[PDB]
Amino acid sequence: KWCFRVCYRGICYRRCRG
Repeated sequence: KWCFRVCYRGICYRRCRG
């Protein structure tokens, strides 16, 4: 349910984990 910004080596995408 929690959606957060995920930055993977400069590549950021917003993912909802639950």
